[PDB]
Amino acid sequence: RMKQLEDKVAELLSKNYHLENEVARLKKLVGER
Amino acid sequence: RMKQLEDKVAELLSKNYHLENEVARLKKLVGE
Repeated sequence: RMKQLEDKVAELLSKNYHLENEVARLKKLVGER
Repeated sequence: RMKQLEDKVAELLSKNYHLENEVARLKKLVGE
């Protein structure tokens, strides 16, 4: 279960980084928009 | 160490939800 928890943290950091990248992308669209 | 990893998941999933909600709002502003 420890390795499961570890993998879930890896997974969530990656998802959050993706979402941060999206927020940045959309903020960029807002500017030019 | 179990507790540490559990609390990290709680923390990151909360953050995830905040970020998802911000993306949702921005997408509606821009038209996605």
